[PDB]
Amino acid sequence: ANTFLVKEDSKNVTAYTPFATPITDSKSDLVSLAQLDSSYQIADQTIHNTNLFVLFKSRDVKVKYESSGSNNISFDSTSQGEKPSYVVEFTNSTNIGIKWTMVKKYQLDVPNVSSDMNQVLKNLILEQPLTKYTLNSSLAKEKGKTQREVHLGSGQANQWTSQRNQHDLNNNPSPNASTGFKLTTGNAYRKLSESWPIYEPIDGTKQGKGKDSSGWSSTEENEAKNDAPSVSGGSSSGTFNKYLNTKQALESIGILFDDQTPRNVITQLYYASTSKLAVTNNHIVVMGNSFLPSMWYWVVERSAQENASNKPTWFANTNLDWGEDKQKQFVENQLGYKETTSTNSHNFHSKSFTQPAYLISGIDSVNDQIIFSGFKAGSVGYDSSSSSSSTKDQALAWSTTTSLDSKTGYKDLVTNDTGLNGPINGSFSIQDTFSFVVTTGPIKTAYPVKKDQKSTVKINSLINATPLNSYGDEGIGVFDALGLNYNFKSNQERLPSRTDQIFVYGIVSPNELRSAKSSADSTGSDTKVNWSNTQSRYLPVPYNYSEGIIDADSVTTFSGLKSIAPDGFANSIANFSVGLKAGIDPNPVMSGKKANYGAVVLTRGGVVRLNFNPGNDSLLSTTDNNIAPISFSFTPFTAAESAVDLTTFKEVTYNQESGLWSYIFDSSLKPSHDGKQTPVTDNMGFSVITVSRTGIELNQDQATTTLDVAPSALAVQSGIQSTTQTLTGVLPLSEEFSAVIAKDSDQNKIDIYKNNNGLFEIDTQLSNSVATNNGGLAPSYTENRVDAWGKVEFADNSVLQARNLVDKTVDEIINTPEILNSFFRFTPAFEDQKATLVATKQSDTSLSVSPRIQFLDGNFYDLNSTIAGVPLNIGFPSRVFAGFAAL
Ligand SMILES: [K+]
Repeated sequence: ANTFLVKEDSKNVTAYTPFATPITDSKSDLVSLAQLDSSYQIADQTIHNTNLFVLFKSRDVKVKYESSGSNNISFDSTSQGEKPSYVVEFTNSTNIGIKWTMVKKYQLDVPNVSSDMNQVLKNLILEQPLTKYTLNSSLAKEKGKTQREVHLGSGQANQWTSQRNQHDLNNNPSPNASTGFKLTTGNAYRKLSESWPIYEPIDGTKQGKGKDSSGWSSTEENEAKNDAPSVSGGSSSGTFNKYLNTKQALESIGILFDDQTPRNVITQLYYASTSKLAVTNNHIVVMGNSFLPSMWYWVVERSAQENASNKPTWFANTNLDWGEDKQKQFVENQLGYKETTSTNSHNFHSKSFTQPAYLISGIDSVNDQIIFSGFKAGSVGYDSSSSSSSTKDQALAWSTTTSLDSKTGYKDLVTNDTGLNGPINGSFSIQDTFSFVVTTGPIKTAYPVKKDQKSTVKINSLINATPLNSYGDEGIGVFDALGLNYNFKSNQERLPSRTDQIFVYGIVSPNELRSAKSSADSTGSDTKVNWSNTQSRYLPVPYNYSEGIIDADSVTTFSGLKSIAPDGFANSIANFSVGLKAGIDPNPVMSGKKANYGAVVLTRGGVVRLNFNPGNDSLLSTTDNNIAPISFSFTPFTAAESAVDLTTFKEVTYNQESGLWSYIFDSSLKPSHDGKQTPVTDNMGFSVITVSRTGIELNQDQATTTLDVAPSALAVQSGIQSTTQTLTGVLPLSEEFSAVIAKDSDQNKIDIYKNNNGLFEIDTQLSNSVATNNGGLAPSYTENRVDAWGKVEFADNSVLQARNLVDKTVDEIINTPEILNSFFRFTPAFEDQKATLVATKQSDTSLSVSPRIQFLDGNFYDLNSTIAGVPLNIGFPSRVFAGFAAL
């Protein structure tokens, strides 16, 4: 379509011409039209073929989780509350104008819960969501028991040197390795039926109740509410020495409320989960947002009969290729304890599920394939014992960061056994670092349950709110989180985690989508789905988003780590991803081969490129296992891109003519108030980041049918921005020009930005030109002005006699472009704007001509031009020339 769709608010979409004007009566309440009540809002939209697919979700939605029986997750059907999220297909039904009409409507039902699954769900606990205002110190949690305390007890590390071997701990040098972190202080953990609080502790090493939910409601919630009360008033607001109050930051990331109380976790998880949409020839796929963990995603068969309910597939049911199989195992071993003969000791690992949650970046389609990316949300076992048990109320988690004397090559670094089955890092003193070595047997690791616990014990599953597994407030955590563990000897090289800060991506075939649908619909037991064209990557937050890290040496940890993060987040430890988008490269490839395609996604401090081999629709690889997998490239932001508030992402578009992605950030999406309940004042304006491909791409000639270097991208805060206007929309008309529609009060105003060697700058004279449209749909045309149509001066009629063209015929002149171009002189308003003349015979002696002129979008327009079938009626002139012969 020749037009741009703009979400004007939560319900309405309006169609815009390339002249930044609305098509008259295009404005449409998609919610009303989808026959959904006014609690519903548009979450996401996409065009596929010609139709508009819209994902809708409800403010009134209520979900409950009941551990007994077995249809355990369901909607709360008393009051208003049976309000599932829908996807809708609309088609334009006029040839003139835009008249959307509904075609199909698909309901997104709650997930089936298998018996096995319900035994994990029973005791599943979830961290409160990370928020703009969450602090490094808010995240910090107190260190759990050491390796020897769990295994031996009261009985120091002199017993260690010889009792190692009888707990399967042979040659392990780290009796002082953390086994995880206390769940009795810190960010709240809650089960599916409880509700998270509006308060976050400032120092979670001291100030919150963690999972101690009873604790919270009879002591500590009272200290919070008194320290950090909501804005109502007459004003009131107190002191915030202990807790932030983030209710409004919670409202703004999609947490739902009954008055001042968040709804239950499972409800929050369902609302979040229905956030992004992608479409292929057979499927609709819906996945969650990048603010909360999603535990499931929907595959909807477009063939689905009207009033079906469509079912989500659990990710715990979705095995991915993590790159090597050992990468999968790191993750699964740390999910929870095994053998677990025990009694009620059910967690994700103990029941043979895989990683259960992701922080999804987003979701797209290229050619019947689906692309996703995301962060592994942290998940680990915790001891829920209730009697001693040394680990009681502790989470079980440890660094899995590669040892120093590992062979240096992606595969070697990745498969190295360090931390595979249990703890091993912490501090080590011979030129101090956090990582070591790896006589009569190899070094060994094992899970922090002691063998006399074996079957007394109760290890249940939790999920974090970020990509960290391990919150323990020791120094290894900071270096894990910030990509600071480095080796020696070679040209250095950096040591990966396999559990913290793991990015995941892939491309999913339609047969893959088909097993997932089948997994979701499975009778009785859990059936499973393998997605084989995926990878994983250790992707830490840049360390330059902190200050004052002590190395060469009392060590810096999460509770002392100082954030200078500029990207809108208080914290400098947790990664975040947004706005995954694919596109087809316009730059053609050798004629044997199929069109290249990529995706990009934003993370903290850089853009990630995803590279594909088309024509077999796989991740890109090279053969040498040593070089890192070539389907991922990371290019760090400069200062100006890092300055953008990532929490303000509004949308991302791709343009095929230009080969460029445009990320739109709208500051109006900032919460109303701070975590100190102060009003937020920099909520005005917007920012655009433009991402392009870099590098040598696949298949340009015989040299590049294979590659040992991954293609990359580059993001550039492009010069299009504002701290003053309220954005309606950005129309990327061409590489050389973008149009911005904004208000300074109640206006809509059009501004044109022009690209000057890679930097966009506003052009005031073009803006005034484009914006003077006199209420029509396009810029006016004035004879004496170099306006948006340039300027056209016609030759006088006496040119015919001078040039001896009177001897020619009308039809002869009319069939000679070259001659017609000599009847006018054009002056362009921008550098390569083109114009020609269209002729029309008027009589035997005479013709008329009328210019056809190129606009900022690169298209030609003339008298007969339409958009969405509606004539523009731009007033191009026409001029008669006469005195031609009839030979
Ligand atoms: K003009």
